[PDB]
Amino acid sequence: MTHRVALITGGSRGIGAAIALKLAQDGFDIAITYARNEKAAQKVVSEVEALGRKAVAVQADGGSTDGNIAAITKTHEAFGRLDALVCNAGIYPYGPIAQMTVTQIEEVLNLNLRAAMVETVEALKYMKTGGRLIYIGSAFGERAPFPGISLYAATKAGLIGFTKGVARDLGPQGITANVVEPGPIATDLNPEDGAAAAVIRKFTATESYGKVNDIARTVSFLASPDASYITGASILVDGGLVA
Amino acid sequence: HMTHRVALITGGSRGIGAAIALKLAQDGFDIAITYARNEKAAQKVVSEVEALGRKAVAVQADGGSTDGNIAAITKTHEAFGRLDALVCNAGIYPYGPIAQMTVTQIEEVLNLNLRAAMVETVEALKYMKTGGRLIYIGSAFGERAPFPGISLYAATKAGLIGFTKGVARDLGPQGITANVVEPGPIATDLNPEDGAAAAVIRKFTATESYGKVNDIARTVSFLASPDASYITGASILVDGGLVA
Amino acid sequence: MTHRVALITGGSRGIGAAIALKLAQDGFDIAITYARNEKAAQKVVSEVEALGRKAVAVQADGGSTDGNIAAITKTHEAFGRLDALVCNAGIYPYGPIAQMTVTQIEEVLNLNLRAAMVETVEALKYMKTGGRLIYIGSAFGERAPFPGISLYAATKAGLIGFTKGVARDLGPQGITANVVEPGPIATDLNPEDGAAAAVIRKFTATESYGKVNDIARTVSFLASPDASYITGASILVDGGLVA
Amino acid sequence: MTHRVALITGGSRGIGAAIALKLAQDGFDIAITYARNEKAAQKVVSEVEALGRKAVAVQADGGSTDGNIAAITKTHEAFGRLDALVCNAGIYPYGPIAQMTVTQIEEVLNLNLRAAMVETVEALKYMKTGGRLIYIGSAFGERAPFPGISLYAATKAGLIGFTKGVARDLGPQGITANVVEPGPIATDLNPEDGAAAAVIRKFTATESYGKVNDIARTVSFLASPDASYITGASILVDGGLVA
Repeated sequence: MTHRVALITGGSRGIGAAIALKLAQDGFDIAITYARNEKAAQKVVSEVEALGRKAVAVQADGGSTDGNIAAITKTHEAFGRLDALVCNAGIYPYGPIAQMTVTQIEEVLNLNLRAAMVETVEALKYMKTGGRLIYIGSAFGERAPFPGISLYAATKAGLIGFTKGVARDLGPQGITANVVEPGPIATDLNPEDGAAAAVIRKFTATESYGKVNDIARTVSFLASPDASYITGASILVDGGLVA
Repeated sequence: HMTHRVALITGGSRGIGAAIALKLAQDGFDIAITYARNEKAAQKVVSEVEALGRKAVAVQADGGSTDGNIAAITKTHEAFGRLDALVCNAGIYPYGPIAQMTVTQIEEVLNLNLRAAMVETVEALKYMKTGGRLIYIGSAFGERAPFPGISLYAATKAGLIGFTKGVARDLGPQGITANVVEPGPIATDLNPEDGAAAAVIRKFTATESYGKVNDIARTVSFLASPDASYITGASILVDGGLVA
Repeated sequence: MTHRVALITGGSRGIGAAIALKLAQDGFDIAITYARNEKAAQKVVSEVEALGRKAVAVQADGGSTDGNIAAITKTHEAFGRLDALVCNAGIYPYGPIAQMTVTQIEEVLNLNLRAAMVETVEALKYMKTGGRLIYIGSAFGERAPFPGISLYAATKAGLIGFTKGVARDLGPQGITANVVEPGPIATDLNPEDGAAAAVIRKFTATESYGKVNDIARTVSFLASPDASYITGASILVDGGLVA
Repeated sequence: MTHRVALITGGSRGIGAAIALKLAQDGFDIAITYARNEKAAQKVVSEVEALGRKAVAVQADGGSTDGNIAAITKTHEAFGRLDALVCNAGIYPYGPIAQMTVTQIEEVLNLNLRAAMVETVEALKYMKTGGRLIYIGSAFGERAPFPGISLYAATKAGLIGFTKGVARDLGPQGITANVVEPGPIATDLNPEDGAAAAVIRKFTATESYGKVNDIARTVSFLASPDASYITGASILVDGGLVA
């Protein structure tokens, strides 16, 4: 228990993986959650270990409350402490509101909002003064500039409200709660080239997609002990999309 | 049959919902209201709408189940043959520090305060046409959480802001508007304006007062008007200055 | 002094004129300010008088503090009371920030923010419980979706902040302060035709410009004695532009 | 011209001074503006020089457009380049809106909003891709929780709008514009003492004043070359006041 411990949900690839590595460099031991691809998770585990930190991968369905609880539980069993929770796992449904099914609605709520709520409750059994709760929201929580993202925008705006309320509750306990709001970020699964990306890019002021490091450095900034006076905050990292 | 616009108000058997139902009826809407259990309160609202010259019906439905959300729309369309406004008013207010919340409270608030609006909206769009109105009852606490104990409620109510923005964007060219009304503390039977707890909440308002159900009903009426066609994606705080 | 009195700045044409007529129908006696164009002001005065209300036109440069003070002073001399102030006068500079001159900066601050502030202070020498302060902001105070409007967006966001602070101050005195935020509204001066308008329109969800009645109705809704619980609020009337 | 150059207005004391030292440590040569108090300014200069950087203090009235222009001009004359502008100078009027004079209104507008606008225009004559514009706003630009701060809230909300519009204009040029929003910060100029301070603390979720380093760290985070995808953003550093 000599190092701070960070749990990153969906930490096996993309933004999550980059956060895990950045926090490991900052001196956190690392737990990540993954739904299915054990090999991608073990790769992240190895890269964290190559930096001299301990890492563990926990299999968990972020869409289930049992999986939300088990992620915290297994992290605490592995390390004996919990210092930062980064709720990064999420999905992006896309389509006109009139075509959305009950299943899509339940899925996006369960993964993008309920998970964060349930994981936060469970984390607070273990977290102490100096703790950090960081939610990965979206710029689309503040602006929905094109059709097809009503469900996503709802869940991501929900995280802003949750963050404000939690920050208010935990202020005197010395735990902070903040939301990072990515714009379009290039990853394997979300490429920056092509006509669909061009449409999204046009709503950014920089006319570009960002990169995973743009988010990881902002999580690192918030997770620092020196960020003790930042709570309730939202940080847009979006190339000016919401401007 | 079908000569008047029809409004469905969820949770319309008492408090804000009931007042919205009466105000819309006076504006010329036939009324459907949902209720979970108190049939007598629902029938009282039905009678008061009828006394104003409109048709009214009360539909029993659990807003916390998706089947109830679908049925509310289905039964309203069966009774009246059209749907012109949906007012998603039903909701619950859990209270307590976040570390004391249970899984069940979390599911219940999400199910009623957010999922219901989403599923009801999808179903309403099977029937709604140009000139339609989607009006969600959010809260001032969706924008400001000035004291501890309201994390879950704030989350769901902020969620409705984001949903409203996205839906407004989707439906703009179809001539259906989507807007959110954000009440501060409103006095009702269940939420009285007197007592030490209310004195604390009241101090966060600029007017140092609770509002009344008419404050919210009027605002719904303003948004539901056909003349409100250029208002969409909007939030209207009716909160005595709480969020200032 | 039998009727409530509303002062509307810039009330001789466009949005201002439509507000003046709508409030006259609601039962307010009317004062309007005009910078130039006495004949347009006198037409508004006649239309208000045709409805049975008293009306006066006051010449005043909204960009000078002496004009800001005189507008209130002359209104109170003509009617003996003041019940609503609608700060509608303003300008819309357009262009890249690096090309803006000191003169354009001063002019927009003077007319779009300083005027509202000075007029509000003067109005509060006469206003009592039941009073109404209504500022005409802009949707661009909340979203600046294209280049060229940095100055305008600054002043119109400034009104939002002013509104919040004033609402807070005046709460216990029974005066409300609220901002109406128009999107693009078709008027004589802002036609609706042309490639520029086509670009703006595409940012709205309705893909249309609004009309003056959309704003007048909203002012009327706020100015009512039944709007006593609405204070600090912003109302977007923008066809979904800010969505 | 081997190092990046940062100009910090009001950089002789409090938040400004802390920002100047932090950016010096990040590797910026430093220009600071001061109105009066040359000895405080010369102290900051000496501390920057002790770190191995070049520093200069420029006397300038931030409330005069000539002073706004001269700050940039003298900075460019000393160093031959400009890489970051931090608009930190400002004032905090306090009192009920009805008691505010025309002189107070002009003053707050001139120092808190016009200065930033004019300095930004002049800076863009020299700044290039990789440039940083960072405005020091306030949490009170988003929330005015008590009476007496209308004017200040207006100017600070104005900066948010200005930041959004500027970010939108400069996005494709590779210059970012962002606003930091301090809550109550204990400073040499704004001590954590008295009944007014006691009232302000109670609105924060942490029930505390912050410290200058809380702001300086955040400016440093935004001024980095790795912050390129952050633009149009506001970062609350306010102990949860706006929650």
